[PDB]
Amino acid sequence: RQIVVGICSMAKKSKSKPMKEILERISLFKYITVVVFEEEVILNEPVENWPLCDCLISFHSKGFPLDKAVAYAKLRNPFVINDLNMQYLIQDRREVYSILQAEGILLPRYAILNRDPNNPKECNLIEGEDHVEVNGEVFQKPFVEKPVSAEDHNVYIYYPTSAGGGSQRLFRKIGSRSSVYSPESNVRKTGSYIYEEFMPTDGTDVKVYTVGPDYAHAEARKSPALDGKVERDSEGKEVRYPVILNAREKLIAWKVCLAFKQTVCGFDLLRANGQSYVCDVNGFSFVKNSMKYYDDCAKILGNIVMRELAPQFHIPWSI
Ligand SMILES: Nc1ncnc2c1ncn2[C@@H]1O[C@H](COP(=O)(O)OP(=O)(O)O)[C@@H](O)[C@H]1O
Ligand SMILES: [Mg+2]
Ligand SMILES: [Mg+2]
Ligand SMILES: [Mg+2]
Repeated sequence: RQIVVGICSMAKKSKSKPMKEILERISLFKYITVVVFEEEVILNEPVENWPLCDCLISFHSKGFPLDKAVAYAKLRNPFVINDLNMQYLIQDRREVYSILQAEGILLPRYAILNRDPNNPKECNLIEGEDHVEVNGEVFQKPFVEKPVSAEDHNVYIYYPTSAGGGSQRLFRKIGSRSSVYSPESNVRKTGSYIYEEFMPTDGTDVKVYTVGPDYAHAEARKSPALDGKVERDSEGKEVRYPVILNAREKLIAWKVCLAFKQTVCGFDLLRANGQSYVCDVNGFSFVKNSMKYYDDCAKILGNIVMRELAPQFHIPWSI
């Protein structure tokens, strides 16, 4: 009899190349069978009809019924790789930053502007031509403005008058672009936002991908905070740069993975001013186009499953 690992996510994710690469490798474990829950079943069937599993790998993305995944986990009590309730919090940048602070993790100085959509002028914002004051806290330009929804990627950077003013509007990468300059110098006046200090990097962001708290792959890409043209190679793949995490950063990854209870977890680091600042925690995310990562990730995940469950299945497993 096999230990069943259930994969529960939207089809765009469950059928993605990186997912398939990892699942084929997990299936190589003699005592593990992988079951990928059909999207039609996730959306349309009650949880009582979902397939059984002993270990559940499940994560929210656009369109995913997290309430149902939570109810399923409560019903069946599988070993859960990425905690489901924490995925409600990962959707809200305010909650993410609160957790990071509680863990003593360095992050940009920030302030939350909560705006009542019925009374949008009543919020705690004062605006000058070269700064904002949010709950009384001053942010001189350049500063960053992020929608409180972590699913909203319309992050704006505001340039100081000394640099010509205006703003950089970032967005989910569309073909050749990740951002565009706007002459608009004043901040958005509807919605709630986090305002934060701009951290000067060498022009790259470091992307970190954990598989448990003791494995983290990192790589760098050109910051969209720059001009916004995406760098691509011959095959049309976005250019990435090699990164090795230092001791401080390996600890950050350990903390993020455990604090958010996401075994598989992606987050962003800004290397600025001799330190490394977390600016974004995304939860479930795989590295793409690395055979070594696919090998390592599947081995780690299978080993986690076996360590946890081999005893109750009476399967021999050493340490
Ligand atoms: N405080 C900051 N200082 C400098 N750059 C930042 C800062 N915050 C975010 N950025 C830039 O904006 C990009 C997008 O912001 P991020 O918080 O990662 O939002 P998203 O969830 O949309 O990926 C980051 O990858 C980084 O290039
Ligand atoms: Mg197998
Ligand atoms: Mg990000
Ligand atoms: Mg994000």
